[PDB]
Amino acid sequence: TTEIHPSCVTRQKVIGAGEFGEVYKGMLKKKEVPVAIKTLKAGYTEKQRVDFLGEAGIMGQFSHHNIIRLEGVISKYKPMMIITEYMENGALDKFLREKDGEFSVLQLVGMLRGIAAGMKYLANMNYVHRDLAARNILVNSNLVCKVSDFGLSRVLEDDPEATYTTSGGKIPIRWTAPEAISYRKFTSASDVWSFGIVMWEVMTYGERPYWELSNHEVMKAINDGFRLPTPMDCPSAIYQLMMQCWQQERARRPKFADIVSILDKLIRA
Ligand SMILES: COc1cc2c(Oc3ccc(NC(=O)C4(C(=O)Nc5ccc(F)cc5)CC4)cc3F)ccnc2cc1OCCCN1CCOCC1
Repeated sequence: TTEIHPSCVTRQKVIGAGEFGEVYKGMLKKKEVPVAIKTLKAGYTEKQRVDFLGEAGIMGQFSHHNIIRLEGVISKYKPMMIITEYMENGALDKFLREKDGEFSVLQLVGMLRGIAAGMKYLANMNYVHRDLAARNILVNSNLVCKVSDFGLSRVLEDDPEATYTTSGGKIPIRWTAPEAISYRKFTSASDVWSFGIVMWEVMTYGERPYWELSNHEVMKAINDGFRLPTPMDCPSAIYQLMMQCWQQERARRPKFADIVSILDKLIRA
C-alpha cells in the first residue's frame, strides 16, 4: 500500500462528513489528479486506526476498471488519510434520484454491466462484499459505475462501556440474501442476491427497496415468497434476470460471470 507524501496532496473542500470523520475533494500530484480524501475522526482508538488502515490495504489489493482505485494512504502524519480516485457524480442511489427519468434503458443496463464486472472481479479474488447496494456504487463523469465500500456497516454506536456490542458489522437487511440473514452464510452468491436488489434500485431510479415495509415486514414478505415488483419501463429480460438473482436457493442464482455475459448480449441486441 503506497504511502503518499503529504506534500503531494492538497485538501480543497469538504464534501461529506459524519462520525467516521470527513471526505474531501482534493488534488494529488506529472499533472495533478483530482482525488477523494477520507480522514479519520480525531480521538480514534488504536483499533480504529488499525482498522482504518486495514481497509485501505484491502482496497489496494484490487485493480479493476469498475472498482474504486486507491491512490494511497497517509499513515505517518495526522490527520491520517485514505486517498482514492475521485468520482464526480457521487453515489449511484443519490445520482439516479437526481437524474430521475433522464437515462435510456440501454444506459441503465450499461451501469449494471459495469457493477457486475467489478463484482465478477471481486468474486474471482474470493472477496465477498456483503454490502452491495447502490449507496456503495460510485459514478464518475463518464457515468462509469465502480464498486466501493465506505464502511457504513462497520460504524458502531455502541457505548464504550456497553456489556453487549455489535460483532461482525451490522447487516443491510433489505439487501441481504436470506441464508446470510439467517445463518450468516455470506458468499458471492449472497452478493448476487444483493446485485438483484441493486438492479431494482437502478431500474427504479433509486427507490428504496420495500420502502413501505419495516425490516421485520421485509423479512416476512421475502419468506412468504414476495419479490420486488417490475418497475415501470423495465424490460422483461432485465426483470427475469432480477428474479434469477433472487432465487431462494443460492445454488440456482447466476454467477457474476453469467450476469456480465447476459447483460453484454442484451446490450448488443
Ligand atoms: C461524499 O461525496 C463523495 C465521496 C467520494 C468518495 O468517498 C469515498 C468512497 C469510498 C471510500 N472507500 C473506502 O474508504 C474503502 C473502500 O471502498 N474499500 C473497498 C472495499 C471493497 C471494495 F470492493 C472496494 C473498496 C474502505 C477503504 C472512500 C471515500 F473517500 C470517493 C470518490 N468520490 C467521491 C465523490 C463524492 O462526491 C462527489 C460530488 C457529488 N455531488 C453530487 C451532486 O450533489 C453534490 C455532490
